[PDB]
Amino acid sequence: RSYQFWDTQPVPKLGEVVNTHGPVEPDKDNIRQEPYTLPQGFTWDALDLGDRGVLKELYTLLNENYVEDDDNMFRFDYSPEFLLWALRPPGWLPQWHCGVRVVSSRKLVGFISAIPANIHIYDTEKKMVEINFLCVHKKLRSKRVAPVLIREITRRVHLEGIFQAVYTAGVVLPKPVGTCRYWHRSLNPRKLIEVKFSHLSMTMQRTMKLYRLPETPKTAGLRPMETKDIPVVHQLLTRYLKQFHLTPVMSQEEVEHWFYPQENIIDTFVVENANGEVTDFLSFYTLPSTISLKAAYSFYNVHTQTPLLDLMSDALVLAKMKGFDVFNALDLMENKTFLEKLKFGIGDGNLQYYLYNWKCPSMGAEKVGLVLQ
Ligand SMILES: CCCCCCCCCCCCCC(=O)SCCNC(=O)CCNC(=O)[C@H](O)C(C)(C)COP(=O)(O)OP(=O)(O)OC[C@H]1O[C@@H](n2cnc3c(N)ncnc32)[C@H](O)[C@@H]1OP(=O)(O)O
Repeated sequence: RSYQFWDTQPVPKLGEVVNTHGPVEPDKDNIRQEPYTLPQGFTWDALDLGDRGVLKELYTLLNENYVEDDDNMFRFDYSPEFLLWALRPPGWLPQWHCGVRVVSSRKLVGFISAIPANIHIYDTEKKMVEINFLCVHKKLRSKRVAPVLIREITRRVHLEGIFQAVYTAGVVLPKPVGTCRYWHRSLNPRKLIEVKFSHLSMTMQRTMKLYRLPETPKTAGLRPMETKDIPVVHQLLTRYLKQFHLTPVMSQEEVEHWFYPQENIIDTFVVENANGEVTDFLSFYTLPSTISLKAAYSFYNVHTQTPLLDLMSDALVLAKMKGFDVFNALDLMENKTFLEKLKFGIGDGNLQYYLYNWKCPSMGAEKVGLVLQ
C-alpha cells in the first residue's frame, strides 16, 4: 500500500517473508558530505546536551510533541537527567543528537538521535545504532520532515562506518522483525481511576484489595545494586540473553551505565544469597506521564536461582514502595510466564521492532531480548 519513503529504503517489503540473514544493500564506500536539504526556513543544529539551556529546549520539545499514549490522555514527561541517561551512553557522538531549528527564530522544531549498540541478531553480532526520539513539532506535522530527519541521521551514522540500525515504533512499517504488546499492572489503582488510566469494572474497595501487595519483598537477599555488583550483573546478563534471537551485547562499561541505579531514572536490585553470591537481578526505569502519573517500566530481569515469578512480584513490591502508580512490561523474553499470574492487564497497541539494512526471519515476541527507552 505504497510507503513513499520506506519503499526507497534498504528494508524488506511488507508481506515478503524473509528466510535469509544479511544486509540488504552494499556498504557505501563514499558518503555524501553535504547535509540533506530541509524544507525552506529550517536548518540542522547538533544539540549539545551538556549545555543546560539546550537540554531544556529538547525536553520541552519532547514533553510537548513526543509520543502520546494511545488515547491521548497522557504524554511522557522527560526530565533532563533521564535524557542524559538515554542519549549519552558510552560511545555517544555529538553529531548523532540531531536537531532541526527554525532559521529566523532558532526555535527547536525537530529531533532524532542515534546511540551506538552491539546487537546480536540470530547468529550474527554487529555494531549498530539505536534510533530514538524522532520528534517533529505538532505544527510541522505531515510536511515530510521525518524522512529528512531519517535520511540525515542515516548519513551521519554512515560517516562513522555503521550500516545497520535497530528501532521500534507503534506504527506498522516495512518490515517488523518482531511485534510486542504492552501490559500494565496497577500499583495505586485509586489514583489510576481519576486520570482515567483505568476504570472500575467492580467496586473501588475490592479493586484496591485485588491489587494490594505486601509492604516488603519475599526474596531473601534482595538489595539495591552497588558498584561491586557490576561484573556479576554483566556476567548474569550476557549468559541470560543467549536464549533470545535479538539482544544487546553490552560491555561492562555499558552495564554500569544502563543498570547502575540513579534516583527517578533506573532502579536495579540484585539477589545476594546466603553465600554472598549474586544469583539474580531485576531492573525497571522511571517514566512519568503528564495529565502527574509515575510509571515504572520493566527493563532487564535475570533469574538463575530465584524463580522469575518471584522476582517480578518483588519488583512490583519495590515499585509500589517507591510510589509508582503503575508497572509496565512488554510480552517479550519470558514475560508471558508471569504477566497474567501477576495480574497485568493488556494495553492498547503494538510495539514493532525493526532492523535497518538487515534482512532476517521475523521472530515471536518471546524471542525478542532487547528493551529500549
Ligand atoms: C545505518 C543507520 C540507519 C539509521 C536510521 C534507521 C531508520 C530509523 C527510522 C526512524 C525510527 C524512529 C524511532 C522512534 O523514535 S519511534 C517514536 C516516533 N516519535 C513519535 O511518534 C512522537 C510523536 N509523533 C511525531 O513526532 C511525528 O508524527 C513523527 C516524527 C513520528 C512523524 O512525522 P510526521 O507525522 O509529520 O510525518 P512526515 O510527513 O514528516 O513523514 C511521514 C513518514 O514517517 C513515516 N513514519 C511515521 N512515523 C514513523 C516512525 N515512528 N518511524 C519511522 N517512520 C515513521 C510514514 O510512514 C511516512 O513515510 P512513508 O509511509 O511515506 O514511507
